[PDB]
Amino acid sequence: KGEELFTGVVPILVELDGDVNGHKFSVSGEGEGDATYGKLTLKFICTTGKLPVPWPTLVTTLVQCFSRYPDHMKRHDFFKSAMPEGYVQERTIFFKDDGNYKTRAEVKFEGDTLVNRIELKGIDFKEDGNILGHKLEYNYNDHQVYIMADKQKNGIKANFKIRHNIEDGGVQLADHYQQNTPIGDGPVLLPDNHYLFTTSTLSKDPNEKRDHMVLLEFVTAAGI
Repeated sequence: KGEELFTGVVPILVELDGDVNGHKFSVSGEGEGDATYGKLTLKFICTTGKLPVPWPTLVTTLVQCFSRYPDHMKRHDFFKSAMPEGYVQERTIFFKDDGNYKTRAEVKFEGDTLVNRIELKGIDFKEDGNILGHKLEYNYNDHQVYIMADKQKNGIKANFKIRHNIEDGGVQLADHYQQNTPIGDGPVLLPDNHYLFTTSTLSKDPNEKRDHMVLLEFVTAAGI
């Protein structure tokens, strides 16, 4: 079982390769997750200079396998059971009245490290819109993720809207669509529908001079 891979604290690596309106960038993240409580702690750095988009627009993109599934559901855990070969995660994120991100990631074990490796392409952005103009507040409004099995692709899908507060007033919608499929060929748990509930806290490291995001996340799964 891939589920056994998550009994203790697990090192996490994130690597993101981005391109938004031709503005190219890289982000690296490091930390650890504990699926027993469903806690993640990570620090992310824009390794290429100034991040050309707001940090909060990347949070969703930057490991639902760390969600705390209570043991009446350890049979509905697609994400952990795909491990260690892992799973592909694909999204299109539509920023209302602005551009969209398309993301492809592979989440898998490498040695003892859970690695989330992402390619992101963003197109059609307004150069002085909320995103490329950096007009979004540095905070987070989490949303549940209603996960639905998809027996046609041996995978899962979900659609949800994320709310980004705009510094000058009002809210910038980020409309998420998501599909995941296993990377291996072994059988995988297709879960019955359920929720993932998330609480994100974004902060800064006072000693960190580079552009960065400290992120602390708590995540649990629930049925009905």
